[PDB]
Amino acid sequence: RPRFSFSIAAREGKARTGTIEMKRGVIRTPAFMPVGTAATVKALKPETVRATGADIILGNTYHLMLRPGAERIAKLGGLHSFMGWDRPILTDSGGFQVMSLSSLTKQSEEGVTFKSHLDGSRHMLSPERSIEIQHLLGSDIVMAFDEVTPYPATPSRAASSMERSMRWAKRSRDAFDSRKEQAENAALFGIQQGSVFENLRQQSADALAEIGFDGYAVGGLAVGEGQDEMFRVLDFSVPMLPDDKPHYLMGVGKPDDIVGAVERGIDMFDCVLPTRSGRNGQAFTWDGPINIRNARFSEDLKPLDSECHCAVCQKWSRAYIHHLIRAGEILGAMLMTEHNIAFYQQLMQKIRDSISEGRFSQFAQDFRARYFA
Amino acid sequence: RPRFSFSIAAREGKARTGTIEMKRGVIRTPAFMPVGTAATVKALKPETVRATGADIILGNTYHLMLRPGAERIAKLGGLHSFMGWDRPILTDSGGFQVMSLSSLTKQSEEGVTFKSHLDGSRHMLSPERSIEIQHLLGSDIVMAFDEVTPYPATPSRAASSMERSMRWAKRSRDAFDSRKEQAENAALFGIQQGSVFENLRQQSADALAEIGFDGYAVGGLAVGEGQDEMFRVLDFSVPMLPDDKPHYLMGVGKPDDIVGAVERGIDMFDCVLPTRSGRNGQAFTWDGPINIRNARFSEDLKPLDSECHCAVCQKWSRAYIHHLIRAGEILGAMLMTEHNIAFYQQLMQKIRDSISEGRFSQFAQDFRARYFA
Ligand SMILES: [Zn+2]
Ligand SMILES: [Zn+2]
Repeated sequence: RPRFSFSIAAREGKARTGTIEMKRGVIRTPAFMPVGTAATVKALKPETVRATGADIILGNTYHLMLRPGAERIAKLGGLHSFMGWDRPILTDSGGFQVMSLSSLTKQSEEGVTFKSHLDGSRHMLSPERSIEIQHLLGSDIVMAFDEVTPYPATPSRAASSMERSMRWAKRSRDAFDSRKEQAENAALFGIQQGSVFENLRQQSADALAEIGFDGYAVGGLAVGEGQDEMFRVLDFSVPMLPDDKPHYLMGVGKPDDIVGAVERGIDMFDCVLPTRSGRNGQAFTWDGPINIRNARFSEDLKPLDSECHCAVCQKWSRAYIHHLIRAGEILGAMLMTEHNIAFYQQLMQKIRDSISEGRFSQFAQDFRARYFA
Repeated sequence: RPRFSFSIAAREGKARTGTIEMKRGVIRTPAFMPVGTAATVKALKPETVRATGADIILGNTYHLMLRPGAERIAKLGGLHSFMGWDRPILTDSGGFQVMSLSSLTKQSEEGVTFKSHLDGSRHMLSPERSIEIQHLLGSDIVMAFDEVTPYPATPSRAASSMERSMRWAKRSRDAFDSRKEQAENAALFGIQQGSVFENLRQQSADALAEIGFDGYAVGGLAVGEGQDEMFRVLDFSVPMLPDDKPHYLMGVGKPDDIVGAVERGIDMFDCVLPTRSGRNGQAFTWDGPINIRNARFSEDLKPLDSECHCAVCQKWSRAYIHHLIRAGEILGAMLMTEHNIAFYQQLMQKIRDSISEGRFSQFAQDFRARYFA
């Protein structure tokens, strides 16, 4: 396999299906990437992650740099060896979680300094250091380091942050290219910014295309804007990106968000399963989500979902999983996570097949009618 | 297979190796039984429990009767179906955990009433109700309901509790026998009491043998007495039990306790892996236990144990597991538990093979020399 090759096999409207070939494996698109935080996809062995259908996982740079540490992971042979996942890994830049999780942040044109939320130790990220950390981890797809644009953002502030992000995209490009081993074996994605503003999204797309990346993320969404607005921004934003490279919608999302985003030209997705306020009991089904903690499931012998081919739905009942989650048992988290990630992969497979067969628009309609019945 | 058949294939001193055949499967002895609390062996799918080598698991009646409930489990098809373990299950009587975990206990000749530690709901156990609950769960090996003798115990109090336990053993026997489905498909074990007193242990053995059981547990140990005293009590207590039935040492124990107990005629074991005060990081190795949380393991690329054939030792390093446990990750608990239970099964296999080959005494010496080096 080559370092990086994206091929589009079939199209329907703005939707595409195809493959990304990389040294560590082939990624089928549209793709969902399970999120590994601190070098683990929560409650799953890597072989189980693979069994669900995942071709690639995401690793969180911010968490990894804090624990166990990037240099340590490099000394130990890299993230793949460390956690036992031998297929592609995309690493984020760490910037988002610095803003959301850390304290005492000091931002500048050079980067950001911050205090760890674990022990208040002082750390730093910059375009150069982020790229270096992702190299030390042995990442296959490296994300350019950008500046977080909060939602909502004024036009001036959105513009300033986008402009800084584009300067940082060039710095990221140069850092990546100057490191021979990384340039020859990994890929680099740029991130479009500009908040909800069409003119800024266009300037950002133009800047990224001029620099040139292996793929293009739509950044700055999934931060509270709501689906209608997100879809509105995608409507104009995705066509601005180079057609012949993958389009990655960072942090998205719910099944219906994924379907609509694919309808708008997105090829790659990631998100973390909810846990707060009993949401860890949320199971996806083709008839919409259910919360397995609900008392109505206490004697329900049916599987989580009636069609799902996952091992959890083959072997255990709603009643059992209800009990485990209510009891706070680790096996509850294991089974819920395996089923939910398997559900997402089955959704992606149905999306890929429907685009390949020129019936994706019909699939989207059928999906929504049932999911929201 | 028959309802119950214990066959001794080989002996060395007081040690025995053989098989218990039951309807749901064959149990190799000496046997270690992983403990399932609330219908799960912590952090392991049943297929993983089986993969480690376990032939039988233990279920905790006290926990099951509180959550999800015995009647509910029966309605749902029994414990085996509920949790997805199709091999034999031994259930305890629930009595021990009533005393250790519940509150507002009221004890009498009839049984015990108590308040749940989960919600303060009021519950009851008696010889009859304990046997009934174990039936509702669909237990393969049913434990007679006895009265807990605390350590230390005065001779008078030890005698009184032992005498009550023997009356309750007869009540348990009769309850079990009066239920046709249970009598024909399950087995019933009696529990010897008498604390550290030889005369009481003898009276208890005689009473149990007169009633007649499928197996005999040595109760009242692993409650703070220390290994020397436990071994001293086993020295005189085990020979009092019928030779031709299994001997079950409840709640034991550490690897070295198991070896010494087999040397003294014990065939079956169970215990729960420690978790308190960082003990969840305790991994067994042939060179003694280690605590994986220790900083010295942070860059150690070796497996938990150098000889262990378990999947964890095949695939991940000490450094990785150190990180997971320090980070509080669920996968840490998964991997540690799988390795530790696999280690116990490998110990049992080495015990069985050495007895079969008439070299168990040598094995015990070699084991201790290395484990305590
Ligand atoms: Zn099905
Ligand atoms: Zn080995």
